[PDB]
Amino acid sequence: GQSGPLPKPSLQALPSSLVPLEKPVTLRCQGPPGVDLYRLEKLSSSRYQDQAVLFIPAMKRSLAGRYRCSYQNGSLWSLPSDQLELVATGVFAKPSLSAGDVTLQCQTRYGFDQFALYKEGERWYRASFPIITVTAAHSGTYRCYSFSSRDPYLWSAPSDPLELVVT
Amino acid sequence: SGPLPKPSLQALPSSLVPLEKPVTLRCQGPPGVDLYRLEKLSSSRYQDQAVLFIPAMKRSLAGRYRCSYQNGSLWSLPSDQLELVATGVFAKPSLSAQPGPAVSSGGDVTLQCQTRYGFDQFALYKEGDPAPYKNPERWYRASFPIITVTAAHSGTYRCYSFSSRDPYLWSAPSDPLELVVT
Ligand SMILES: [Cl-]
Repeated sequence: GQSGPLPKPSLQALPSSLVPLEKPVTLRCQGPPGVDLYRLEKLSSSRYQDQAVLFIPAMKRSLAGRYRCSYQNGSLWSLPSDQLELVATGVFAKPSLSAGDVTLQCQTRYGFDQFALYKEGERWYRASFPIITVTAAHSGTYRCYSFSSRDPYLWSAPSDPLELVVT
Repeated sequence: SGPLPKPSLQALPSSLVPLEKPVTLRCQGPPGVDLYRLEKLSSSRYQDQAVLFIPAMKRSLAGRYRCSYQNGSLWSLPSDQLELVATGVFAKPSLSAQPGPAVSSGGDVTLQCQTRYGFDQFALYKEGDPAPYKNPERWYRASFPIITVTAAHSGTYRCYSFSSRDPYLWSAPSDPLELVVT
């Protein structure tokens, strides 16, 4: 009577969601045992496939974007998986990264309004301002990406690494 | 009558010029001198004017420069040699922090400027931020890739590698390293 939508499957990208152009990425939709049909779809085109796995040998700009997948067991469809945001990097010239609590500034030229900073393994910092301030000054290697909120999935090449070292 | 005081010889914005970038040399002695003479030691060739403009820095333009001025018929001592350096001539080295002794070390910090060209000269430096802070640049030169900075100041560091055979042709600057002394 109240048999609602089956539990959402998982949708991940291997080895990662941040995919530089021409590099490989595998999108895998995973549901519990008993799936009769899988369906992976790219939200921008409303074009889906019946296979759980979408392999992209060489990442292209047109393959960047939002993806969701669902599955059917019996005559029941599941909830959609969380949206996988497939990002393409190297779409633009890399920005520059420069300097208890430290503040770094990601400087770009294209006039983008978005930035992403991350400490290699991990920690991400997304901001709509070229000046980010890491709270816990944790020694490590940093890099940032710059992009436009108009195409939030097409990212520049990573900046040269800035090695943070606290004594 | 004896010789006149030596003039200054300065490059701007810097004596370290990345290839393709501009640099202007300026000779400057007391007010009112008659003639200026600016030379490059490699060709011993000169020009009788105080300013030399280089729209785009070239490898062959790197090297030592010197200048003197003539007032009346008297010459001045020669200016100090200006070492015009071309950076970005080689692949940038990689700068990393090295392990320090577990016991006290007096602020000492050891950095490694690693390249593979087989170079034998390294120039390490802490960038100097502008005002309202005005922090001076601090240069460190070594004949080997591993350099210990005594009582190191917090700051952004970068290094260059080069050969003693062509001391004025430096590599491109390494990626930055932000040292936070504690
Ligand atoms: Cl999209």
